Amino acid sequence: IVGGTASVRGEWPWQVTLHTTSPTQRHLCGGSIIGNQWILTAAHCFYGVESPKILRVYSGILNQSEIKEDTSFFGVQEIIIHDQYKMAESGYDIALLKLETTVGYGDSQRPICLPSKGDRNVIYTDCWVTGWGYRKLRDKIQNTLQKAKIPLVTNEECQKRYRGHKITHKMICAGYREGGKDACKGDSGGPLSCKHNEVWHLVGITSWGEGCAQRERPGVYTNVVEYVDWILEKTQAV
Ligand SMILES: COC(=O)Nc1ccc2c(c1)NC(=O)CCCC[C@H](NC(=O)/C=C/c1cc(Cl)ccc1-n1cnnn1)c1nc-2c[nH]1
Repeated sequence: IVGGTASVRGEWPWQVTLHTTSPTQRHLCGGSIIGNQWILTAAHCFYGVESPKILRVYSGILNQSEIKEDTSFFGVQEIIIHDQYKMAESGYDIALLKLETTVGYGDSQRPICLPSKGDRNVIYTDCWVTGWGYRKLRDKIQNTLQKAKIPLVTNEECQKRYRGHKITHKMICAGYREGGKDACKGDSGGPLSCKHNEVWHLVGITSWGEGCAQRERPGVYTNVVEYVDWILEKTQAV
């Protein structure tokens, strides 16, 4: 996260750190708890991930230093990538992790509500991007979870900012015209959380941008409201 500040413990209890174990253990991506055995994240996080056996989901983490060999995690039973996914820049950048065991909800770990299909028209004015990602292009994963408040950008304005790309309504953009605050390397897969009527909603999934926090280059997020039926298809299968 660029231009962000340290989160407080329990502030974003749906935020997870997804680690890979191959060749050595390290943070791979962010993710969000959306159900008691479900993590919503970005499809591009699994580039070159041949098996769910190398994945570890850690919830209730503020500091990466809380994670050692003796730290409990959730194993991943299954990786579900959207069928239409090709690359982050073309959209459908969404995946679900079915966990091997159930998350016990509490003040340190609980789900974030999915946006309502009826609320596709609501204007979100209190949106925050969170993660342990870089503070600038050439940096390192941060110990403490960071947060940055960022305004949503219309599809029309985002399309003007990305000449040569096709910014669809299945993407949602966020950033200041002047730049300064954004997601960066290591934040992808994490949430873009917006508070509306005292309830937090998972509005976006950190996906891509041209550089980090650049002037007139908003961050591009998967527009979660457009995938609510796909999520229910995969999580509520009979
Ligand atoms: C010690 O552990 C370690 O260093 N781990 C570690 C470090 C870095 C990584 C990573 C793991 N994950 C990946 O490479 C897979 C995942 C690969 C893509 C991922 N993309 C982002 O996270 C976000 C991009 C992004 C999103 C928005 Cl909204 C705006 C600007 C963006 N950027 C443009 N340029 N940079 N960012 C990434 N992640 C990493 C490097 N790239």
